[PDB]
Amino acid sequence: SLSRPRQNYHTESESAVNKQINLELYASYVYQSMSRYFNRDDVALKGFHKYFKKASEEERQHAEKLMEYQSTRGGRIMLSDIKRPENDEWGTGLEAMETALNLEKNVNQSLLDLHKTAEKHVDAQMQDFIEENFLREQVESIKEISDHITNLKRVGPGLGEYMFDKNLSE
Amino acid sequence: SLSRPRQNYHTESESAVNKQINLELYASYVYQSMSRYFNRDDVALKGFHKYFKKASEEERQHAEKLMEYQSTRGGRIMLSDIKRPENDEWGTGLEAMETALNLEKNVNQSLLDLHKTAEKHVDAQMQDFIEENFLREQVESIKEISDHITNLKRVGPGLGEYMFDKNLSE
Amino acid sequence: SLSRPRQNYHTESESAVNKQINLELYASYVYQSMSRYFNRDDVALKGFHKYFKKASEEERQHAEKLMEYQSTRGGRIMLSDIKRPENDEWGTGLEAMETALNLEKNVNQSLLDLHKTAEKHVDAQMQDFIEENFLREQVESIKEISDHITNLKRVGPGLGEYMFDKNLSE
Amino acid sequence: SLSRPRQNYHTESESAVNKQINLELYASYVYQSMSRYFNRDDVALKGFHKYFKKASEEERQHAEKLMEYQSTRGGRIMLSDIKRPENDEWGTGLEAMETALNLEKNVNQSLLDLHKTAEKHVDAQMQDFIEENFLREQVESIKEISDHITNLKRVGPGLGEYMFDKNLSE
Amino acid sequence: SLSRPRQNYHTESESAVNKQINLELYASYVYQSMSRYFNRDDVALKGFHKYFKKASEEERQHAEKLMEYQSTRGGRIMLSDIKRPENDEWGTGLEAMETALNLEKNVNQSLLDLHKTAEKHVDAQMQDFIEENFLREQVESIKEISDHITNLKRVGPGLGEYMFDKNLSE
Amino acid sequence: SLSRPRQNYHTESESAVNKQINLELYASYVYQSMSRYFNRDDVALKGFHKYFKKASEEERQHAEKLMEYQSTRGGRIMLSDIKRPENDEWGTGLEAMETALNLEKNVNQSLLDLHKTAEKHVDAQMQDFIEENFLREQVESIKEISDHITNLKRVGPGLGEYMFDKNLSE
Ligand SMILES: [Fe+2]
Ligand SMILES: [Fe+2]
Ligand SMILES: [Fe+2]
Ligand SMILES: [Fe+2]
Ligand SMILES: [Fe+2]
Ligand SMILES: [Fe+2]
Ligand SMILES: [Fe+2]
Ligand SMILES: [Fe+2]
Ligand SMILES: [Fe+2]
Ligand SMILES: [Fe+2]
Ligand SMILES: [Fe+2]
Ligand SMILES: [Fe+2]
Ligand SMILES: [Fe+2]
Ligand SMILES: [Fe+3]
Repeated sequence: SLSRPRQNYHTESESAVNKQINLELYASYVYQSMSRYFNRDDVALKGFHKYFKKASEEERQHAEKLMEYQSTRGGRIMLSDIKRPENDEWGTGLEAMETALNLEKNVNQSLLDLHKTAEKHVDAQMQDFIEENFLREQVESIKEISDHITNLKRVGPGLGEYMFDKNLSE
Repeated sequence: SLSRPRQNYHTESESAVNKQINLELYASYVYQSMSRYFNRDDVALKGFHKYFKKASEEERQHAEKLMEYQSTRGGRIMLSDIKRPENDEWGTGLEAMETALNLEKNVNQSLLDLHKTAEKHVDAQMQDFIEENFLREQVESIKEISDHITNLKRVGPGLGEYMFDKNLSE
Repeated sequence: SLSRPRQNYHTESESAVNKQINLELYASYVYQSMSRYFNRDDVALKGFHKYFKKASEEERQHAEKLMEYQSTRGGRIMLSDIKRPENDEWGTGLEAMETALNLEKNVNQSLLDLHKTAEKHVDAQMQDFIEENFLREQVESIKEISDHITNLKRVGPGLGEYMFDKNLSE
Repeated sequence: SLSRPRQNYHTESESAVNKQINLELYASYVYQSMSRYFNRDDVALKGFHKYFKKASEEERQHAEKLMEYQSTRGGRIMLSDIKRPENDEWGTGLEAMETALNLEKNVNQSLLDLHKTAEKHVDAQMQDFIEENFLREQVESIKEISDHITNLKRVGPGLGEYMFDKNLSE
Repeated sequence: SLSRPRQNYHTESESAVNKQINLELYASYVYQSMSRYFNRDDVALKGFHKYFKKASEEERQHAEKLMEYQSTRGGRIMLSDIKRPENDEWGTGLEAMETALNLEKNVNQSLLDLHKTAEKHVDAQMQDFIEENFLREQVESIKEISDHITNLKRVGPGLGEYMFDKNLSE
Repeated sequence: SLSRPRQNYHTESESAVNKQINLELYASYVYQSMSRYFNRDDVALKGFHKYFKKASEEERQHAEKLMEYQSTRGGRIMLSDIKRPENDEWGTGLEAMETALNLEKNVNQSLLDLHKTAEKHVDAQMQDFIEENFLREQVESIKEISDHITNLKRVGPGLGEYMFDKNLSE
């Protein structure tokens, strides 16, 4: 028996949503780790700390939006282990911004694949859901982090990193 | 000669819009009937009365939005009889929620087919109009009614129906 | 056996109430059709659009008042198909006001026959219900539409129609 | 050697965005010219002046939205000459509204071709961006101008044109 | 060499803080799973949904306070995989409250062991941190959950569960 | 036959006003290009972006002031192609400020020549119009840009540029 709300919602879409939930939880964990590292006494960049805290929270919210969507469509949420980040440490502000862009792009390609899944299965509603709730945000973020990387190179290490961080804080 | 505004609007889309206008007006009528049945002295469930009143109003508003859209694109509205509902009476609260779910699913499949019409004819604007104004709402409604059916089964007949109805009223 | 509330409510009155419900819903549909027609790109009279929208809504409200009354008295609402209007278009502002007057008079005569049903069966409460909630409004409406027809004749086609329509909008 | 933000953004799309930019800047210039013309001492229709001023501004805003989008995706803005309009004058209010409708339709077809480009390259983000920022507005404009042309024909020359112009002014 | 802030902070304390961070993240994930389960269409208990949402947020907050504390003392945060919960599905309200109590007791025993660690290494500040920020909250939660279980047993299944859930929603 | 308002308005002045309209439009387009260049991901100087956006808008406004003036005097606006800027990309902040100064001085010379036209033809009203609405502003912009170039040299590349851009933003 299909679940009562189930209508035009393929099993491959359902599976793919579960995968995407894990990815976003993972991304939130990476950002968490990045955030806490910048508040170490021997790193001490509170603007990077704050920027990656926000990132972490946003990723977790996106995972939760996917959880809700799964149940709304009549799919069943299947959770997996949230793997630990690749690194304990994250280097300079610039390095960590480069790390963040790579993660964002990874998550973006996963979202575009999830969109392609929905399209294949003629799931118009799921297409819209993804476009509105995920895709726009992702291209804004990629643009912003890329701007930050240009500026971190432009200011250089030492005082430059310190002044960039202050302006991240605001 | 086409109408002045007409641009990228197929006759099949135009026709399908008129069929959907009828469908939504029909659905409004069915909810009208349900609504008033629940205010009978020998039924007397004001929460269900209110819930199906709102449903009826919302289905008329969607028919009207489709009427407006037809003329905006340069289509011509063609109206047909609004058929009377299948029943005069609607049973218990649970029965009526099951009837509601079937109607919402039927309306949703028609919307999905209207979207496929728009897509076949490469009517991007129409696909967007349908996704934003119809498809989102329909999946919310399907989920809500499914929740209600679970809770009506969980409370049982009698006092349980009465208490659920109070909660619908708020 | 009779319904629990029922007292001094004849079967003929109950039947006639059902017929009146259909009539008013039909009237609402005619005014819906008129209203939309006036927002076509090749008609484009927003004052007439608004006027007939209001009319449509009012008719539906009166149908709904009769639905409620039927159940208040212990009668049973019996719905029928809502027939499609006799036309798809509606001509000039003047033509459509003439159409409206004929519809209002037809609905008035039905109301008056419904009152006579109530009087025949010595249903004083029904008579009072009909006078207060329907008859007064109908005389006012018939007068107003008559006034509009004199003015539409007085202004003439073209600019005059346009300026009448602006005043309808207000 | 792709730009840092670049992800799922075809060169075809990039170049089509540049062409659209030019087209909207052109359209803004046509509307500028029209707007000015209607404030000539020998034309003197301030409501048409204002209507085409607004249109000019909106077209420029949409060119600028496309400029911002190009850079957001990692594309590079390439500007071309903004060609001067086909005419120095613009005739009557009615003639100018006919001109405006032809311009809007032509901009709309370009937008629809831009959407087809995006679709062909499986650019889901781009599809959405065009739907929500461009396509909706364009169908509304086309309908409005079409309504204005009906009314300008209804009112006729002379006093009729003067009264329509007032109403445009508000 | 030790980190700059390091003073009176044992490696065993540092290690045990990392273990506790993992445990609280794990507990937050179990509560996440429970919370979403309760909003399934075929479960539909919004009060349990909300209760476990709040539980999940609080657990995450307590993990984050441990992260901050690790870095404040000069320790180094070490993250591990956050294991998926034991179940995908969580039964009745009553079953899930029993599950929650067993989780809270396990988290409390770990906190008490963490306090023993701090005491063995004569870390007065740590003891005070644990008492104030963790231990009080835990005994309250354990009391509250225990009260809920008594009440869930007292109301029984069906309507009783529904009414308890309303009261949780408040 | 002259236009009705025409008085003391030489054809050479009318011509020269059309040329100045084009110049200002061209200057607005140059600044628009400069503006959008500084928001590229690989340039990322939002203060410079803002500064040249304002410049672009101001130039447009001054073109439109000339447009209005032409029609006020009874002249006839004649539009020409707005040529595309000399460059696609505009170098560092300092380079672009040097570009801006040269543009400003070119536009100021044009204004001075337009004043000389008006003076030759004993057009006292025009001389004033130019002095008040154009000449004052242009010596302000020339002085401010000159100050900015001194400070861009003072601060140097890298962090200095970054900090000057922040101050531009404010
Ligand atoms: Fe995300
Ligand atoms: Fe993100
Ligand atoms: Fe609907
Ligand atoms: Fe609905
Ligand atoms: Fe009526
Ligand atoms: Fe009426
Ligand atoms: Fe446009
Ligand atoms: Fe969309
Ligand atoms: Fe437009
Ligand atoms: Fe905890
Ligand atoms: Fe807790
Ligand atoms: Fe200027
Ligand atoms: Fe200037
Ligand atoms: Fe009376």
